Amino acid sequence: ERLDIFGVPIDRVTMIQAVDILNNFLQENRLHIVATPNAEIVMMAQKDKEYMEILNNTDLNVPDGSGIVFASKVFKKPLPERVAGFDLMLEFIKGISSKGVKIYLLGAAAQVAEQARANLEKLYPGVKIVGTHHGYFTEEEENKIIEEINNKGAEVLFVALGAPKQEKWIYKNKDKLKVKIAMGVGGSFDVIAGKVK
Ligand SMILES: CC(=O)N[C@H]1[C@@H](OP(=O)(O)OP(=O)(O)OC[C@H]2O[C@@H](n3ccc(=O)[nH]c3=O)[C@H](O)[C@@H]2O)O[C@H](CO)[C@@H](O)[C@@H]1O
Repeated sequence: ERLDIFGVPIDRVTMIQAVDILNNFLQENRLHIVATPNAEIVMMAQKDKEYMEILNNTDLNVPDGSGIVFASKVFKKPLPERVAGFDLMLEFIKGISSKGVKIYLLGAAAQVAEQARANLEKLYPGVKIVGTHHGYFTEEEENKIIEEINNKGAEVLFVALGAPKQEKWIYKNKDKLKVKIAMGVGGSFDVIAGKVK
């Protein structure tokens, strides 16, 4: 059940339902692209044709913030509840930390993804974070990074490059990445590492 909020399909999910969908994606041997659009992303999509095509080709668009939920009141079946994409990422990580699911952290300025990894290992002990890399890489570094992601057998890839850059990166490389879930997480690395509020 999806809502066409100005071209952008938003899945009518609650935080519990969104986490169950991601856990089911881990059982399917194929790449699933996950996005968490907020009202600002919907406005960006209006001016960016490429981003709009990407948002209509993702496996799951979880709504982000109160804004998009307020705007959905125009529909016959509005969005069930306010869902924060940051909270979705931590709830998802909380569940798979005990199951030993391999995670890769790509994105943020130098050392932020290593600091986030350290903090995640303190919050959810047993989390398997197989690798990290900053999001200011060159094409030559990108080649080594995709090989590291695939060869380390990572199942979940969090891309912290900001929107639309993270979606555009995941989509450009969908045929190269051998992970089960690739999700754009924006500035969540700065928040987890403690760089930002
Ligand atoms: C409100 C919203 O949802 N969208 C904002 C944002 O999303 P978003 O808030 O995700 O964008 P930011 O650029 O502020 O977040 C980028 C994050 O990725 C990292 N980083 C950034 C760039 C890069 O090349 N590599 C990298 O690793 C940063 O260190 C940070 O952790 O996108 C645009 C920035 O272009 C803004 O105009 C939008 O208002």
